[PDB]
Formats: sequence, C-alpha cells, structure tokens
Amino acid sequence: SHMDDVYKTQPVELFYPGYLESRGYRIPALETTKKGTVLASIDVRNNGDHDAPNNNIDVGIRRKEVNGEWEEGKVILDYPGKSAAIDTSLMSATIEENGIEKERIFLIVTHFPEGYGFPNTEGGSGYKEIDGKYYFILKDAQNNEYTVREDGIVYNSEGNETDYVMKNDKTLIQNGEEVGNALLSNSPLKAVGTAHIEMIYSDDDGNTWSEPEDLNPGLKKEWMKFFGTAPGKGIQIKNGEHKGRLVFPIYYTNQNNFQSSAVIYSDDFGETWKLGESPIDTASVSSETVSSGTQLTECQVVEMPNGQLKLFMRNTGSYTRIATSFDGGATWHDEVPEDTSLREPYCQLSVINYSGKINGKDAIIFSNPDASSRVNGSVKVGLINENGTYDNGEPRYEFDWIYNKTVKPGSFAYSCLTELPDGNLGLFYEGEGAGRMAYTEFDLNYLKFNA
Ligand SMILES: CC(=O)N[C@H]1[C@H]([C@H](O)[C@H](O)COC(C)=O)O[C@@](O)(C(=O)O)C[C@@H]1O
Repeated sequence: SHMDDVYKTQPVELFYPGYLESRGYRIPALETTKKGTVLASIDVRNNGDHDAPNNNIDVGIRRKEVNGEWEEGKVILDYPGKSAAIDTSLMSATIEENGIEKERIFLIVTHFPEGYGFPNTEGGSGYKEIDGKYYFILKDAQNNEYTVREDGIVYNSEGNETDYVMKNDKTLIQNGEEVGNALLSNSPLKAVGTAHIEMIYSDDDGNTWSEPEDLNPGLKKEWMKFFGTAPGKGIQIKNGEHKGRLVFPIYYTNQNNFQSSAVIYSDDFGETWKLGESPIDTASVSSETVSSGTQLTECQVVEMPNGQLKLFMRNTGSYTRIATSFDGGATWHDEVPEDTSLREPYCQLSVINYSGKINGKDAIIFSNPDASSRVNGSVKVGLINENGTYDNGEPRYEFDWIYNKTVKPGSFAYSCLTELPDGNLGLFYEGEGAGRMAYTEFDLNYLKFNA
C-alpha cells in the first residue's frame, strides 16, 4: 500500500500494437497547453519498433482536455511510402497579439526519405544556395544534381528547365502525369538521403496541424550528417533578456559521425530559426571537427529563475551531463560536468520546470532509467539553490536531488514528464512491454515516499 496522502494512477496504454493499424510505437512526448490540455505524441512505427530505415513511421497524437478523457488518436503527419518521421518534440508557446495572449503548439520531428536513417544518412542540408536562395536538391540515378525553384520547376545543373515539376508533397509531374515521389527510393528524381528537421504547428489547442515546414535550409550545416529532434519537449524562455525565445533541443553528427547536443531557437515566434553552439564547442574543441571524447546526444532543457538554461544530455559516459547557457542557448559555459546523482544508461531522459515551490525552493523534475541499463524508471525532484556567481555577473545554480522515486522497477526506456494544470505530474513512458506506450499520473507526495 502507498501512504495515505499519495496520488498514483495505475498506468494506462495510449498506444499499442494494432492501434491505428500500427504494428509498433515508440518515442513518447508529452506537453500541457495553457488551456490545460495534455498532448501525447508518438512515432506511429507502422512496421514494428525498429528505427528508420525500412519503416513507415508517421506522427500520432492524443489530446486529453482538462477534466476530460483521452480522445482518440490521429496521425497528424504522414509521408509517402516508408519515408520516416521519427522522434517528436512538443512545445506550447504564447505571443501577445493585440492585448490577447495567443497560444501556438509547435511540434518538430526528424525526417528521412525512404531508405535512410541515422546509420546510413548522407551529409548536407538537402539544398543548394544560388544567389542567396535555398533550393531543394534532387538527384538522378547517375548522381547528377537538379534544383527545385519557382513554381516547382526542376532546373538541371547547367541551369536550364527540365520537363519536371515537384509539388510541395514531393510529387513529381512530367508532361501531365505523376511520374513518382522525391522521397520514394524508386523515384526518377530523389531527395538527398539526409536528415531533416520538419516542423508543424497547431493554433487550435492540438485539434489540427499545419503542413510540415523543412527547417534544414539555412540551419543545418553542410558538414552535418545526422541533424535531428531530441524527442520530448521544447520550452519558451519565461524571463531574462531572452524572454519569449523558442528553444528546441536537437543533436547532430559531423563528418566523423561524432554526436553533439545543441538547441535551435527562434526570437520571432517560430518564423525563423538559428543554431546554437553545442556544449561540445569550446576554444579547444570544435563540434565540426571533433572525433574523440564524450559524445553528447539526446537532451532536454530547463530554465533557471533568472532565465539561464540547463541542458541535460544523454552521453557516452556513466552519468548525465549538464551544460549552462547565459545567452538563451547561443553558447554554453566551457565546463560540462556530470551529475553523479543522474546515472545515465545511454537512453533518452526527460527534465522539466515545475511551476510551484517545493520546500520554498524552485524545482525541476527529471525522469530516466536509473541503472546501468533501461530498467528502474525513476522520477527525481531537484531543488535549485544559488551558490555564488560567475566572473561574468550571473548566478551559479546547483541541484539538490531531494526525492528519487522508482515508478517502474523493470524495463523503462524513453519517457517525458509534463506538469498537469492541477499541479500534478504526468509521465508518458516506454517499458510496459509489447510496444505499449504507458501514461500515468502522480503527485509530489508520491515522490516523497520511500518504497
Ligand atoms: C534513430 C533515431 O533517429 N533515433 C533513435 C536513437 C538514435 O539512433 C541514437 O540516439 C543514436 O545513437 C545510436 C544509434 O547509437 O536511438 C534509439 O535507437 C534508442 O533506442 O537508443 C531510438 C531513437 O528513436
């Protein structure tokens, strides 16, 4: 029996094999809207649990409105064939329009054409810059280059018009008929086999979503191979000099296949994006050229009281790495320590801000498999203490890990926390077995309890 003042719901399954005709599901993401709706998005991995390639993977989402029930799941982003959309990240953000606070929900996801995934991705942005404009590259089977331009007219490398058009959905039209799709590995002209980040947004509290916008052009560097969403959530900076900025954690690989964490950020409410440096970038080390040492991969971000950023990162070492940014994620302090409270078995993790005070301190919630392996799902509570400053004027925040509660003793993999309107926490996690994506709720007391 749990203690008298404790809240913990028996886990339910929000996605499972067969649901929406999908054989497989992975990669939980969970965000709460300002209207108090919980969004749970997921990889609808149609052909099984395996990553890209050789998987028809789409984006699925479920909504639960405040004092409502889990509504039915929808596929909200679908690509031709076995082209994959993999690893989603949700972010609820607001903009003061008139004097009305308007809310937009952003989702980003990594996207690959048929035949491609992390293990075999090619390099590049997928675009050619010609006189300031970015143009979508197509390749023929003899590896010549074409670009997509005005009205989807396909130009060749000599710079002249072909008899091909590409529609937005990557459909290829030649002399009236549809002759293929640029994302399908059997198309006469193909997109570059490389990672993209695509974004969709929702203006109606998750009910409906935009068409995908490729974020690659002008953002992903030509030297990057993998370039991808760090699944979980993004955040909008609440306070400090960079209030209002959108912050989406990502990671990428260089020409040596070395993995570096970073964030992409927007100061114009998602209109344009910029790439921050990796915590891997110092004056000693460049994430472009690095080829040895601790890799920093998937990551999630929290904001300290004055707006300073903390990026928690899956990595090749034994414990979680934390990076600090003083400039809204543009750059990180040179020093990137482990937290030896946060054992890191090489798995995605979730970290979030908590809106209320806990023992009169501000707090974050963390979850991951606390073990050498993907077992022992544990949710921790971290109290934030100031303890000094930096040569540079800004406070030096440290983590007190007061609660550390096992919520799943056996298998536990990817998870994502969210704060509920009522002040409780949701957790959307892998590990219930058999492709089943589990959602549970609990309160702070649940976390205080010692087994
Ligand atoms: C493939 C992808 O885009 N993302 C996947 C990620 C990723 O391949 C990893 O971060 C890179 O490092 C490795 C492969 O060693 O790893 C997972 O395969 C896993 O479960 O670990 C699931 C996740 O969807």
